[PDB]
Amino acid sequence: GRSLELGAADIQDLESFEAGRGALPARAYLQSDAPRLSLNGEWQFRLSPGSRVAPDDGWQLGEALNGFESLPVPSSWPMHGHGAPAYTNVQFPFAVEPPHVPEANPIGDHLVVFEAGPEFFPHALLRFDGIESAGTVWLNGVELGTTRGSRLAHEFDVSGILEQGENTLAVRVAQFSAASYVEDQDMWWLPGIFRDVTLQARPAAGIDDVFVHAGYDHITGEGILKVEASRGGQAIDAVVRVPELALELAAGTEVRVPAVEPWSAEVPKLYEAAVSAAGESVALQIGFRSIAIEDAQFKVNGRRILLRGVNRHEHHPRLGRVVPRDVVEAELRLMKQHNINAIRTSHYPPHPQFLALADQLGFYVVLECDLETHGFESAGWAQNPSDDPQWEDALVDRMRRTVERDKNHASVVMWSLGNEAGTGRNLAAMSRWTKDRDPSRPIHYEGDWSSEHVDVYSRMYASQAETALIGQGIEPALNDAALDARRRAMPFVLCEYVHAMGNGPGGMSEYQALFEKYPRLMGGFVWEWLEHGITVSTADGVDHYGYGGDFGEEVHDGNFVTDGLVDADRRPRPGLLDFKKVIEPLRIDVARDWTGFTLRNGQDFADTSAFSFRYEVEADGGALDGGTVDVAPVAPQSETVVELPGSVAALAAGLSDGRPAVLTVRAVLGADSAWADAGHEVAWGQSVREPGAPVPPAPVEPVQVQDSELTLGPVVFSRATGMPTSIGGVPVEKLGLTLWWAPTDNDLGREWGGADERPLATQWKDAGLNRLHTRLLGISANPGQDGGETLTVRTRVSAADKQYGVLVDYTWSTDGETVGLRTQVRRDGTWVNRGFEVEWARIGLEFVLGEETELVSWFGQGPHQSYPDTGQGARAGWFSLPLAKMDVEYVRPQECGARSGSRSAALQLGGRTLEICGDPFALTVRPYSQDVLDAAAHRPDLKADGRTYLYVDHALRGVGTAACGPGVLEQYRLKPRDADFILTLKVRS
Amino acid sequence: GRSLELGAADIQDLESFEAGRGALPARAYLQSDAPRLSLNGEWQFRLSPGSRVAPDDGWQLGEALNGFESLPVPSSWPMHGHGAPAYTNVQFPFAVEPPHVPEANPIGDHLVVFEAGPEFFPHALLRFDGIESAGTVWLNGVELGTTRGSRLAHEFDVSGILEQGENTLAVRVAQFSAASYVEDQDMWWLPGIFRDVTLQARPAAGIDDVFVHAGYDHITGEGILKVEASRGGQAIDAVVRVPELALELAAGTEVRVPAVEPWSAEVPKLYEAAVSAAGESVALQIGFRSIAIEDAQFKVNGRRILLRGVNRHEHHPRLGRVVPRDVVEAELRLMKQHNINAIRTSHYPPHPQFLALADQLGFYVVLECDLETHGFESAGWAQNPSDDPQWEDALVDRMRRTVERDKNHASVVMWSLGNEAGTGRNLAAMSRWTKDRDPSRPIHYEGDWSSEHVDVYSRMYASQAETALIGQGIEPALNDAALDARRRAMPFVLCEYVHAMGNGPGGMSEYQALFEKYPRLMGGFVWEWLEHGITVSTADGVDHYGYGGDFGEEVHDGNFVTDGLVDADRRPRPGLLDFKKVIEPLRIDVARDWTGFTLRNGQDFADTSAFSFRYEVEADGGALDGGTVDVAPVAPQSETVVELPGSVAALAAGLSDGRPAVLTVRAVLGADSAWADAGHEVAWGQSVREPGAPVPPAPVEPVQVQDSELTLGPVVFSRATGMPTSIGGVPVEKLGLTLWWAPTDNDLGREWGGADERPLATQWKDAGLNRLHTRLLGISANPGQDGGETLTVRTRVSAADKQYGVLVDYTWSTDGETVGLRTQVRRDGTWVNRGFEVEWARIGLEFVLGEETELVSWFGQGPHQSYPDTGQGARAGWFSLPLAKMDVEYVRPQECGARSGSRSAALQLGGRTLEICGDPFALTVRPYSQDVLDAAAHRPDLKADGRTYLYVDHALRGVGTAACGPGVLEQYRLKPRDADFILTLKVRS
Ligand code: NA
Ligand code: NA
Repeated sequence: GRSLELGAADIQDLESFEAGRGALPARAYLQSDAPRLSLNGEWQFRLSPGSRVAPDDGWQLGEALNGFESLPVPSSWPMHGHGAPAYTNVQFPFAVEPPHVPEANPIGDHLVVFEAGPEFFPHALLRFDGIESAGTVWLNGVELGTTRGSRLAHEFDVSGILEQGENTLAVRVAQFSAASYVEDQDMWWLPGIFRDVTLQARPAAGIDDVFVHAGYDHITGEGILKVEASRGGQAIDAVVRVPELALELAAGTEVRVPAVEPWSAEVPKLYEAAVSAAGESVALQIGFRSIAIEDAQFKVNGRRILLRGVNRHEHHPRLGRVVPRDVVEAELRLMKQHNINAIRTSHYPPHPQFLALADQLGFYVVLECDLETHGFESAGWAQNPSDDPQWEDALVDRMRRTVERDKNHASVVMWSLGNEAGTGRNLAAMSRWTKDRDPSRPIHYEGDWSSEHVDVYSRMYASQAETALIGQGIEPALNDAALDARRRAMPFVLCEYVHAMGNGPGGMSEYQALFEKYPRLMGGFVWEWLEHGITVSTADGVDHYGYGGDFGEEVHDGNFVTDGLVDADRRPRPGLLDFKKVIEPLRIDVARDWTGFTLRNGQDFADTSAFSFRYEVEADGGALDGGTVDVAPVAPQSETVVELPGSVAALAAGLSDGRPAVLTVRAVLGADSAWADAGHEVAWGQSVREPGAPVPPAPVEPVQVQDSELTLGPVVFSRATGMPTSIGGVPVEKLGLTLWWAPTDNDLGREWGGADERPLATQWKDAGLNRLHTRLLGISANPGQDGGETLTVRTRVSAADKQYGVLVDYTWSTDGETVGLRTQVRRDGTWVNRGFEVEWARIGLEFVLGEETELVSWFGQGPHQSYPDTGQGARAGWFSLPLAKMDVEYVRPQECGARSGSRSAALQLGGRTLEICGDPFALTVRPYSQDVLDAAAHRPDLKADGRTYLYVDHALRGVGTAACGPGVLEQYRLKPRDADFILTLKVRS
Repeated sequence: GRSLELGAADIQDLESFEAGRGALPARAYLQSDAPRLSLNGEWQFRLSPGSRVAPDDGWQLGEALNGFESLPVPSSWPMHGHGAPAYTNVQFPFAVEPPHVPEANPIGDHLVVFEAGPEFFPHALLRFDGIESAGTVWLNGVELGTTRGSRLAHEFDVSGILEQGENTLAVRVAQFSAASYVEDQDMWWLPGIFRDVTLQARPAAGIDDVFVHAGYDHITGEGILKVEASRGGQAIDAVVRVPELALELAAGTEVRVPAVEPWSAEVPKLYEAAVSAAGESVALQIGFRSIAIEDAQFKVNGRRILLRGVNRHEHHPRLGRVVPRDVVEAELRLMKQHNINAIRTSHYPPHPQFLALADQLGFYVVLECDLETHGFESAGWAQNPSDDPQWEDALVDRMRRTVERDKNHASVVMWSLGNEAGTGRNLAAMSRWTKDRDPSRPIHYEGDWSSEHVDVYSRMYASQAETALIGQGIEPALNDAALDARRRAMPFVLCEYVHAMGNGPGGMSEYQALFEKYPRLMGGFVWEWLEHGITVSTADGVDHYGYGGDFGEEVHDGNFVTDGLVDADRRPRPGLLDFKKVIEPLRIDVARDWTGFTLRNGQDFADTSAFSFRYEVEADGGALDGGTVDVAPVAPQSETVVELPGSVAALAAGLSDGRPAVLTVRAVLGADSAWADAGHEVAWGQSVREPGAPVPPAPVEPVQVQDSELTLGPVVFSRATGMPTSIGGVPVEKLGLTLWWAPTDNDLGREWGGADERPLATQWKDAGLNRLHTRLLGISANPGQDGGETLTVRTRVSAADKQYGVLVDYTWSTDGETVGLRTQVRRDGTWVNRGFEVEWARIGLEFVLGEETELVSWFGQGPHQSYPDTGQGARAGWFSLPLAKMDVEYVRPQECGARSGSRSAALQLGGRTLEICGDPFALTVRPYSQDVLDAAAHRPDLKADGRTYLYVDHALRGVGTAACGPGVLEQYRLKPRDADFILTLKVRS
């Protein structure tokens, strides 16, 4: 019979396995003197919900448009109220039946009218730098062709179609296409024409493509230069000029430059160059560097490098995949300001303007092809496009466009085939194509662990233990002896590690110590630089970030997209502050006697001449001595002992016992760089003279007994509970043991291995740790000193339905001024629940005070938070912050803000100050309870309740990285145990 | 030092392991002519949150009461706004550290002033029939003693304390005590004085206790009678008179009554009797019956009985544990009206007034002691009071009070030691005590499967398969050969089975067929008679039932307390309607040729003389023939073939082919009984002449094609989707395949055994079955007949992220009057998800119509819902219900309301009727979507949205009983498969 369905042709094109049609050959993105017109601006836009109903109403001509409205281009259209962003991690948001598309498939019709002056004749092209995911392009109603590879560029010849004067450009964009099955990156799905649209004249006798080859001979110091130039695919006559090197050579000929200063991320030397034909001139920045693998090490200019990396997606919280150039420049400077020297373009080529900035600012870049088929994994990889010969041409096209665009950039030191795309014949074909086209850059691909088609062995989230075995070259053999031998000779990179989601990441120091120890380890790229929060505004006026499921998604992955070192506005998370310190390129170990410091230069190429070395001694009152010490430049990978001025050690010699003082030595930029100002701190080291343990008060005040209350100096207790009700007039609503905290993103992750794979959060809920109850066993007053008394309150803490508990005894003493509180914790019964041992989050006290706190001051580590396996960036000192600044604005609220290693704290509660001292404790202060924090899914759910929740922890567990990869390392776990700890409390007006 | 804690003495008493102090010896509850004053009424009540702050302000004297307000007694105080009800199933709501109590422990001080006239002197007592959980009792300020065993009675001698005229009775009640650790029944925690408080005079020369022994010799027909009577524990001179039997005998002497009519649940013959001393007369109802175990069968009066049982808790949705007498009488009549002959008093003795009613109405009662320590099980039973010698006296006291109170009742045929209290020495001591005190009733206790200390082997929720092996006596041996031999010689009872929570229970017929087949099987007691809903009223005016967690509980078990055959107001759930039919005591199998019926009398004692046998033939128009047929009485366990009048078979002979007609034969009560009126239906059977398969319309209308719509007779289709948009003017908003339903309580239960223990609900969510998407493959018009056409719409249904799907083809045809719809379903790919095969809930269609439905009519099974493993009570006929009456008011909304076995349906949508016909289908109609139904936690969450959701299922899965015990039996499971089915649709005005 007769077919009656609508849209069949549009759908058949969307279901194509081929690369797009009609485009010019892939080439470099080049700075040319050829005339150009950017078509970016306000376009006209109409959205249809699917191909079947998308109108065929001749809209391409731009006459009498029915249902179009203004939209900026470039754009990701769901950022501008057209549908909604949708987030999945692995799962596809559509039925998995390639190459077919869902019926619900946003179709966005875009139209711009522009003027073409005489300079665009007779030859010109239209360039599109990215369209997600399938574009069909018409110019004055004439089909140019189609685009596939959402993050890749396409150019269309418009000679003889483009007209003098007015022209109408129309682009139909489908969100979903067969291409969406190979674009399954863990990020928002965001259709749109989201990168530049450019008219470019193509003058006769021009230059279409250029391939710079600029090697460095590290023995002789020569540059090895050849600049290819072609037109229409053929090598052409052109002149290359490099004025700084006193060179003029023909394009196409290799020459030896007697002396070049080589390019590295540390020293990003670039020589300005031009390659000219009669009709066109191309401007280039040439960095001379050669990359080799030698002795299972990845070497640049003859040296093994350490990659201090991050994975950079392109995201903006208001504009989606469109990242303004000011934001790109600012975030790169921010990375350099945090000691980052390497970037993986996870998992697609970046905006083409990225590459010049990386060459300039200095980063080793793993430039990754736009390919990911991760959602095929849950079906055993059945139908995976990576191994389906019908997709070979589409996947080789993606690799070809990736490589041709960026091949001239010194910053690019590896090509990556894609990410989490399984193994298969089309990956092998992409690698073959790349090795043949550009043998000058090693190939990377983590998805095939046998490493058959790559030149480095790459893994994601391998544990510190497996990374140590790999660094020693003693990881288990592959089955194939030939592949085993090849992989053993490769250097090893963590392309994603220390997942930075929420409170964390824990365990960074342990990987970094291995990276320093084993030359085969190249380093690692943190996952990930940024959180992909999307700003959501509420009717009152407050912004917060939204995450997966905040936009009506049927299927999504919640806050797994907010897993970065910075928020979407590039504000640092504590993890970035810690990472900067972990990867610092100099090591400064300050002598205990303050006579000097050991300085290790951990850079690969630069000496220490860029740095000014500063010292300062700080005490209670402020700075006591400081200055700058002159250091003869130290070679990369060498170290020296720098003497400090004698006045410094004399100051340390003369300090009274138990007066606290901190000597800090810092390496700062001696002069402005391209990425920071003079004075910018790169590295530091300290030596601390610790305050003496507080003297517990003499127990000279006796206990005053009333019918319902007991008084001991400035403490009033409920006689019914044994718990304080005020301390020097500050109301105490509650005091009790804590063992739990509001789970972090990591604690919500599965604990892989062994019989128990409940996330720690679930282990804790099952155990009742979040719902502890206290039974009073007794209250005794005992003899102290000179008629004074101590008061001991004996309690047992447990939870409904559990037989295990802890005995907690509080002993209060006071001389009328300060209050001594000794806490003793003893395990009672076996802490096992559901067949598994229970772990604690902490051993601590929670004081709920009945007044708000405005300010929190402390001597300890800071200014930012620190847990046992984090806080590397938190240094010793005296800190003071408004209460709200103690918090951490994670998108999903969770345990955060603890300051470990506190020696003393002071809370300002209006006119009164509550001072806490003792052996080291962790300090946290909040205006809402742990139950409020745990329940909150977004920051607007946190409401101050007029109280202060003060946490003083004798022990804390680490935070690890269990949301993705290793949980808390063995040394930072917290098994139930007996504990004893003393505090002093003093309320001052 | 000096102790300073408060409340230590009250707490030490609450933590006592002893039974209460000061009470008179346990005895029978007896109807005496001794004067009595009920103190029930408005008392004065003050609540303190714990012992430490409960005032010692001399309130016992009732003078100048500070902070008391009026409260009815008996009461469960949290039903009257004093704190809140709290529900846990197994878990204790307090830390498990017996005998200690939590600090938060509601203390309720109760006070009543009353007058004692001269008739209460010189001797009297105060009787308390239940206090939860610990009472301390003062009279005029003088301590009487304490109560333990919340559901047991205590009496205190008040001689010389009670005063002529005004007296003040004070009772301090603690919710929690050491006793709460042995009162862990799955029900609400509800402190209070929740049973009668009675002053009773004790005249000199009276009767304190009586023990009736009334056996029956089934061979001779003699009664064996001995009535013991004692005072102060000593046997006394008393006269027993039984006027109906022409007897006067001395108390204490056993006599042989030559002829007695024996008591059974079927024939509850009771002889009025009195036992008299000079000072007191006690009124008794004597049922003669003897109980024995013989040949591994439980026999009463020489016959094996079948128990058709339920577990009865005491609950009222507004008064808590106080069940008004009118409610008790009405619910027992309701049980008898549903063929129930047996009751287990789960898990404590009932109100003492229960027992006379069970004797009278006729039920075999398992009278269970107030003991349950289930929350010790999760710690391996460590510290279980059942095996701790410190608790022996408290537990033997509980068994002694249980047995002494009820020992005179013929209805009591087993004593049960308690429930889910593990194994141990104190259970053995309770059993020893009981066997010695009353060897006339077998002992029951399920918790020790070795059955060492009991006389019947009892299990809860054993599968139909294990029950079959037990019925054949071939279950696996115990390790001990001596215990094995004893247990093999016991008859077997399911003390809980076919858990009745939500939609269900499924699988009842299969247990009942075993009960009939194997004499060793005693029958079973459904869990449970009632839902324990608590009425919650909202500010507008609407009531709904609340469940666990609706009352602010920190820990609770949600809707596991709403798991009954009736709701808390005793309104039947569909499961009761089904159970009545499953346990019907007569079997009526109607001959296919309508000449007669086979009648089996499945009663144990009664013949069929109580019943009138009625027949009726019903067709389309109504009744065609009917009457009453005389049946000579059939003996218990015999059967006969009853001929129907010849006019009936002649009517069947003459019916036109495929005209539907139903012959129903019913056994109804011929006369009013104590529990129902004449005409009450006890049993039925049918024979159906099935309507002929509908003639599909001739496909004579062609397809009309427009740009955006196709028309085929009265059907309009979207041309873009292929789906109908109206049928004869009724708007169709949506039509598509269904495979899922909103999970029942059972589907939320774990699927025990094998590698997969996800509840089915979780299996379905994981599989994406609740979020199906449909892709259109094509639409063709094909040649029908005489220029008409059929329209085939080909689609594929699957879910985001899944590779499996089903191909669904719709073929529409019409002659302009009726519409033929053929649906073809074919599996595409392997339906496995997370390593396990996916199961479907159904194979069906959902029509979302854009108008409301007022009425639903059908020919099929009803009136109530039916699924493949339920609906036994739904008979063949013609039904018609207002839309809201199609629904089932489960407390947690869930899949329900499907009418399986429908042959035709008619929906009234204002002025139009939509008629559906075909091969048998299940029919459901709702005013809200499945997503709304699934999300709803309570009935007020269901909101009509102005649409009709119509479900027509070609297949359904069973509902089973997986919330507790067996899931869906193999024969009712639904594995993905190909299907084909035809419907006809007709819209009439
Ligand atoms: Na992520
Ligand atoms: Na229950």
